[PDB]
Amino acid sequence: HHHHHHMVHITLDRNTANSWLIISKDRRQVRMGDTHQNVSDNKERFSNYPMVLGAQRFSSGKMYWEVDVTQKEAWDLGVCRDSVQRKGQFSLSPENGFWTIWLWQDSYEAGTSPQTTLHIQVPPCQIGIFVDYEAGVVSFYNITDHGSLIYTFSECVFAGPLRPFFNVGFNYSGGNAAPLKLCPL
Ligand SMILES: COC(=O)[C@@H]1C[C@@H](O)CN1C(=O)c1ccco1
Repeated sequence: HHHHHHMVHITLDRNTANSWLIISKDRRQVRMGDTHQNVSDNKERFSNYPMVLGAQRFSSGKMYWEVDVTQKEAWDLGVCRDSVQRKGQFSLSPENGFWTIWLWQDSYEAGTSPQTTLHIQVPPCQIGIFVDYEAGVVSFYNITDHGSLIYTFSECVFAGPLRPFFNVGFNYSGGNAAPLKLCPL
């Protein structure tokens, strides 16, 4: 792809994080802690899952960023509406305001309803995410495999400002402690 020139500098919003997450000083990395991280509760925090939003809000234009997923067993990545539900149980779908892909149990899937199987020959260590607000497109790229396309959501109905979306996943296995990292431009 040739989307690299739309690169944006994403930082994580500490106030939206699940209370078990640990965000680095530079706000560019996030991992699952082994306990509650001693923060107060607020209406922004994702309560049920290890999720956090980017600070940046997008309502126009073309945006591109990259995320490092090295050695993780499970994660979700993409964008979501600013007004997504924070509390309780929900599914990641465009009807609920999410445009996402994930890794789970050794398979990659796009967060459609129902979910769509992805076809990845080279397990990615870094993911590229491209949003074209006006066109209604969210695309995912395999940086490890020379930028090959993973998935395109088209005909997106954003219906609001968008935020970068992250889920570091649970670590029930002891094999999913590694962080998500925003990669340098
Ligand atoms: C890009 O490849 C990966 O991230 C793979 C996917 C999954 O099989 C876990 N994994 C590891 O490499 C890993 C987990 C713990 C130590 O290494």
